[PDB]
Amino acid sequence: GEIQWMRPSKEVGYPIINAPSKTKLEPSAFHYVFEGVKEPAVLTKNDPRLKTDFEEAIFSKYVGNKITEVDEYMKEAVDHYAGQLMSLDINTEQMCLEDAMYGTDGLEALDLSTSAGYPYVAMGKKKRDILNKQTRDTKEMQKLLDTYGINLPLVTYVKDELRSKTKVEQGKSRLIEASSLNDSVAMRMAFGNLYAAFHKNPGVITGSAVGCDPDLFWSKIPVLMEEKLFAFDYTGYDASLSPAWFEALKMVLEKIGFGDRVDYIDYLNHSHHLYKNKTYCVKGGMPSGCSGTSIFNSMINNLIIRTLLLKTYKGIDLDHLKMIAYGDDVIASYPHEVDASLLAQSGKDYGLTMTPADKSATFETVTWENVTFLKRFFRADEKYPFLIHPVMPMKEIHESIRWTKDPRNTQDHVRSLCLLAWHNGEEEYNKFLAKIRSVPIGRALDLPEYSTLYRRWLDSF
RNA sequence: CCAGGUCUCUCGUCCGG
RNA sequence: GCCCGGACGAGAGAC
Ligand SMILES: [Mg+2]
Ligand SMILES: [Mg+2]
Ligand SMILES: [Zn+2]
Repeated sequence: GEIQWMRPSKEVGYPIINAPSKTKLEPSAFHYVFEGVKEPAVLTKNDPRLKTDFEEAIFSKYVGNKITEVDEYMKEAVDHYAGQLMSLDINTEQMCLEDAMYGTDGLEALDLSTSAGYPYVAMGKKKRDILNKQTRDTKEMQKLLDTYGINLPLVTYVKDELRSKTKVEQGKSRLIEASSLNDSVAMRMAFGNLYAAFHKNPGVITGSAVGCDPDLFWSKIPVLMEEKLFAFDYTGYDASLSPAWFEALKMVLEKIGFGDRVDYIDYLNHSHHLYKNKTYCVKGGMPSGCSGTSIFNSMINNLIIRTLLLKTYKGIDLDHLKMIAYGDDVIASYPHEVDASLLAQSGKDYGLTMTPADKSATFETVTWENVTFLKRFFRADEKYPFLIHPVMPMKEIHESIRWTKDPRNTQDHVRSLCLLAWHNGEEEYNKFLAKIRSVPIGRALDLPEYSTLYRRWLDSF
């Protein structure tokens, strides 16, 4: 994905849009109790901890476009993935304006607590003003759509989130693209019934984990995979995608019944953004923040992966591929072992930078013991070996607990980390409750007992 | 006084059948 | 006791 230009937006009659200049993350009651190497992310160029040109670091990810042409391997990939989806019987009609705004089975309402994007952002206009959950009124949304139409530009923001040291020093903050409310509504009428089907069908048919619950889904996964695993992450996913893959997606969409709205994918593939004072244009790259981000990412991942198998392993039977993706994050399997270092190598050709799922340096043989998906390991219970624990490392839970965006949230936050930690077992969960209680405010919280969590888990089956 | 997207899951608070 | 739904908030995870 590549940047086509940049100019003060004044010079094209777009407003200047300046976001906050401070992190909302303050150190936690438990800041010294537990340890961590993570600090809040760079939000502005004038950030002391910076050891590089910020704005060159944030846009650094647009590494350009390798391919533009759907080659023969991508086509068979497209052919195979789409045939898979065909079995889901995905209703291919537009979704009515009411359900696109307000939600329906498989599709949540629009988040009323996030902004309406351009132009509303610059008019001091909010989704709340426009949307009414109680009435489900589409009248005013229709007016605005009539008035401002679609394909509006996306307002760029740096995510306020925790970040490692190298990433605070190399100014590697993550960038989100504020989709316009008009385009979310438009995107969801076109595609609501597709999003819905994906949400309802986590697993190896969709090749997507969107809609899953790790506490319950970890027990499904090993039974769904083939005998040997391989797994991946990608460096800069959204921004590493060339238009070739977007065409491939368009072709998939056409094949399953969405031919008429495949043009929405071009607005994704060639997009315009507003960032502080500038205004820029990108070709290729996923505008992370647009409706469908997760679905389209995960769908493309399924294409990418089929492609490389076809190109690296002649006579590979894709009907024995079993893979689950969450955006770039993927765990995959095949009846016989495959070499992720080779697949990755071929990957390099289509513009992809592929890694082990943990962003380790070198690929290892992937086993039910080392594999990770969404950061969690897999660990059979000791009493019931068919039930599998999603095991998130305490290291991650330690990082989280050390900060707060608001201290009035400590009960919920810390309680929520308990529902992740106890999968590390009683001995480690109980040591956790120790440290939390090693200070006054901890002893204020209502934390659940290992046995309560264990009984809920088992009962939940 | 507020600025920061698209989502999934879970927890919590409150209100319903 | 067991469901089912609603509104708000929070954490985690993907981008
Ligand atoms: Mg990535
Ligand atoms: Mg990932
Ligand atoms: Zn242009």
